[PDB]
Amino acid sequence: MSPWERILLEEILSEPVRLVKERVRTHTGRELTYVYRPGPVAASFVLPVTERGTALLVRQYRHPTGKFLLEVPAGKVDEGETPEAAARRELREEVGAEAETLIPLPSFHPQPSFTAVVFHPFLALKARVVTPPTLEEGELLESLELPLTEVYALLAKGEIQDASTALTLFYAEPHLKRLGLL
Amino acid sequence: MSPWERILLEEILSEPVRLVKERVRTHTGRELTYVYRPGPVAASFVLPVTERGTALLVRQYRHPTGKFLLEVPAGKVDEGETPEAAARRELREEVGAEAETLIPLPSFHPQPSFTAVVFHPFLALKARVVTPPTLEEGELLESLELPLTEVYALLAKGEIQDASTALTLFYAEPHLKRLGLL
Repeated sequence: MSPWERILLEEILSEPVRLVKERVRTHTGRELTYVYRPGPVAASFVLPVTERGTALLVRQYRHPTGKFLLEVPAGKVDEGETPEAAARRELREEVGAEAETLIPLPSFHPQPSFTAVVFHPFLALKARVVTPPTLEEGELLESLELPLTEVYALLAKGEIQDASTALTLFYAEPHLKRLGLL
Repeated sequence: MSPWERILLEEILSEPVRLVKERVRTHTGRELTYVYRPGPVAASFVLPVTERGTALLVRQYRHPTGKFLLEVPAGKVDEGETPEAAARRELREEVGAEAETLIPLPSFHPQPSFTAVVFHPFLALKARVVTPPTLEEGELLESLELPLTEVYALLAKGEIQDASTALTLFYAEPHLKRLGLL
C-alpha cells in the first residue's frame, strides 16, 4: 500500500555504500526520480557507562564535516547480526570494552528523506576496558572517559553535535537517574 | 589541518542531490575512497507551538523508509537564506502558519559519516495558521495539531522515529517548561 509506484530502480553505487536512483510515479500520477540509500539497513549506538558513573566515549574524525566529533561507540549492524550484538562488538572494537546489561532505547531514523537506515541505541551498564581497541583503516578515532555529569553538561550546553549521540544521551538519561548513576 | 589529503574529487550526482566520491590519502598514508554529500549545506527544523499549548506538526511520507512519519515542519536552507528564514518559510509552506519568536536550539549533524549537512532546530512561539499549505510535487504530507502533552508522551514512549524531530523536542522541552506551555 505504498503511495508511490516503482517505475525503474537503478543502482548508482554498490560501494563504499549502496545508492539507488528510483524513477517512481507519485500520488499525483507524475514521475519523480528519488536518490536514496535503500534498506533494510541498520546501525547500533551504545552509551557505555562504568560503575563509577563515567562514560566511555570516542572522539572521531568524520570526513564529510571535516570535524572530530564526540560520539558514543557505534557501527553498522552486520548481515545476520542483531543490533545488540553489533553494539557489543563496536564497544569492544572502538573502546576495547565489555559491559553487562544493555538496555535498548528507542530506535530512530537519522535522515528518512535520504536513507532507510534505522539506528538502534543502547545503554550499556558496568562497562569496563578489557582489551586494546581494534580500529580499522579508514577510521580515525580515540577513546576517552568523561564523568557523566560533564557529558550531560555538554549536552545541555548544546555542544554535542552528532545527532545520534545526543539522542542516545537524551533517551538514556531517565535510566541513568533511575539507577543512581546520574 | 585536515588529517586526510584529497587526491581526486569526483562528482557522482548533481541532482536530485549532489554526491561525491573522493579518493584521499589517510592518516596511514594509504588511499581510501569516500562517498558523501558535501557541504556547506543545511536544513532548518521548527517546532511550532500555539498559545494553547498545542503543536503544529506534519505526518509526511518518507520514501526511503516506506513510512509516513510524525515530524516538525522542516526543509533545506536556500542559497543566501538564513536558517531562521528557512524555518519561517517551511512553517508557512507546510503548515500554512506564522509565528512570533523563534528560539534557536542547538544545531546538529544528522549523519556526519555520510553528509556534511547541519540541521538547525528552532522553537516557534505563538504559532498560528494564516493560510493554506503550499506543498510541492514530490512531497506528500498533511499537517495536524496535537496537545504538547500528547507529543511529549509519544516522545517518552519512544514513538517519535524521525531523529531530528525527536532531538528538536528534547532541546525545546526546558524552554516550554520555562514558558509555562508544558
